[PDB]
Amino acid sequence: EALGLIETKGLVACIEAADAMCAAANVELIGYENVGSGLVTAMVKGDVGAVNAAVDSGVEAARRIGEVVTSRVIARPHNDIEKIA
Amino acid sequence: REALGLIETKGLVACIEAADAMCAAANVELIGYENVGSGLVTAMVKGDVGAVNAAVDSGVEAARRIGEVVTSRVIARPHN
Amino acid sequence: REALGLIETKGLVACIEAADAMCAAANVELIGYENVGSGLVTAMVKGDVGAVNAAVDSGVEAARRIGEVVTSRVIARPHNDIEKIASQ
Amino acid sequence: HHHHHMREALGLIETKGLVACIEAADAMCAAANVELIGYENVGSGLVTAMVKGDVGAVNAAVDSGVEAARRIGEVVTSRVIARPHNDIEKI
Amino acid sequence: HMREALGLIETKGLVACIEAADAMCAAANVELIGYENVGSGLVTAMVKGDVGAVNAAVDSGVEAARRIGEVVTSRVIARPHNDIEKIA
Amino acid sequence: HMREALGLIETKGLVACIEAADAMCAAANVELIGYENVGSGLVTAMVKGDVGAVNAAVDSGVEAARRIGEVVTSRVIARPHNDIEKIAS
Repeated sequence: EALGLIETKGLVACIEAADAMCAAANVELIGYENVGSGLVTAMVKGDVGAVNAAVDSGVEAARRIGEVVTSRVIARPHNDIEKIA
Repeated sequence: REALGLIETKGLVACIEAADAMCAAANVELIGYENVGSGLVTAMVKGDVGAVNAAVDSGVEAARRIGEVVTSRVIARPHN
Repeated sequence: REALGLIETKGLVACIEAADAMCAAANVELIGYENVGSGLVTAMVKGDVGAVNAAVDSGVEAARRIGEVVTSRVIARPHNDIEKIASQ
Repeated sequence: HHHHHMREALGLIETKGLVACIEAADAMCAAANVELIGYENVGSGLVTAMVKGDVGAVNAAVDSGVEAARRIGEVVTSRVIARPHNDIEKI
Repeated sequence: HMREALGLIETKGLVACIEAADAMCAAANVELIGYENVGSGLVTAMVKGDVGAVNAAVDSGVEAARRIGEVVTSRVIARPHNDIEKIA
Repeated sequence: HMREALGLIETKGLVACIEAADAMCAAANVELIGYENVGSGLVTAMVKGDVGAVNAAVDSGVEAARRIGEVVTSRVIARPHNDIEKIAS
């Protein structure tokens, strides 16, 4: 199960990124994470082919609304790398 | 789920103004606010896509007079 | 229904001064404070529109001597729950 | 909608960073018979020390607290409110 | 003091930190303790294991995170003192 | 007044604060109270002990943290007043 991540400057661009990821491919929204400085990350789960398509589409949609700081697809993520606590 | 209206501002007072103007302009329901730090605050609204579009346009106009609107968006069919 | 008074400052001390001056200037009730990060603090008051306008004008005047007032606003007819800064 | 005055003065010191605020609070407590209410943080590194007590003691505490914090950090603002209204300290 | 080494990578942004933690885990036998966020976008990934494995994991994690975002600082503490990793 | 000195090192970033706390513990017989984070990357490491041990620990901790990151401020309070270290509540 690949992990898809999109980090934006501001929440509204992140909500748009998460919505566009869910509409583009069969991915599951894990949730959002905020680390301060306006940085918010949307995290998705699914097959590597679906995650790559979802992230590519999510970045394109978020760039029209706000600023995308970074994006990433981790094909084989290690245990608990998505659990930030 | 019905349409989702979002207005993000730099400062809380501009966000409260945006939420008040969104409610006064159309038949929308205020879901609440979301704050992500660094002064960023988002007002969220629910309703028919036509009402949400009118509410966000009027909320952005009112918040721009008071403070800085960072971004705004209407998502017609949110996946939630 | 009653009016909502808001004063946002950069720094807490200027906001506490604004809230104290609002309470001394008019028969308004201090709802509380809200902080959104980046030093942005908002003092919120409720009361009759005339009292709220006088309280905010005085709160802004007093806070400007101590620190920086970013923005101020009086909403005469605020909609329900617009002062509750939470997800719900 | 009727705020009353509280029986004791309130002193405030806002510094850029926590260590300068802890120094300010310690110097306020050592300079006069004041009670530390606590600390409040509003972001951007702005930390506030709040004390209560007689106006004379509060003034002496805030003046001394500002002097001590300025040696190890930056004091952004300070203020003494002699007859503070009830709930202005509840943040 | 303690037997297992501590590996730390601090980045500006969460995605670069997740990449650093993933690369650390893939490069050597290091267990991911977790993440720590102190505001201003600063996120830290923490690992533990043998000093040789931790040095290889941090070097690889920094290299991978630099391609994605900004690495603010990195460190391997060979003999960390007790409770140094517990942020209260 | 507390029966022991308070040592404080505030850094910009957690990693330089962890380094400062580790160097403080290695330099003298001090006890790490814990960390306090106030946002904007500001992290403070707090230590307890005799004033001589605390002064040595803070000087060493500042030197080690300056190699890794940015030290915003440092302080040793020889006779700290009650509850000045309690940031929460």
